Amino acid sequence: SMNPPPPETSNPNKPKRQTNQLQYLLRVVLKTLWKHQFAWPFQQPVDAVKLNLPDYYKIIKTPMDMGTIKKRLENNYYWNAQECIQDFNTMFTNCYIYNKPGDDIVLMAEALEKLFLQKINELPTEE
Ligand SMILES: Cn1cc(-c2cc(S(C)(=O)=O)ccc2OCC2CC2)c2ccccc2c1=O
Repeated sequence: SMNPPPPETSNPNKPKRQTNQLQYLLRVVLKTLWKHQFAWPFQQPVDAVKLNLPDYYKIIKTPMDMGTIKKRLENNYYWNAQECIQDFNTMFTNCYIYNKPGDDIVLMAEALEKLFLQKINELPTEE
């Protein structure tokens, strides 16, 4: 029923980099998905109390959302692009796991994931 603490966005002992691929993930990938008309359900951690989803965190044990990804990118939380790409994929997969096929939220995730895949296909080579 209750909400868990959110995923971490700050860890001073975690080594960090600012690479051109990570810059692309913020400037192109995150920005493109964030401005999309279907972004709103994914811009913050799922609030299972407000949405009356008492079983959400019984089912979803690796929660992820673009609000967290945005903070991670802006705070240079990552070492490499694969870490961030994994966070996006976790977000999409959680939606498909928890929800039923054809639900509005699933159609929304699918539209964002299509754009995500298009942008990742053009991920620049590491400088
Ligand atoms: C990822 N995700 C996100 C939402 C969700 C979360 C929030 S909020 C600010 O409270 O966090 C607000 C709206 C939301 O959905 C709206 C779309 C369905 C029209 C959601 C809601 C019900 C069931 C599953 C999910 C889910 O799987």
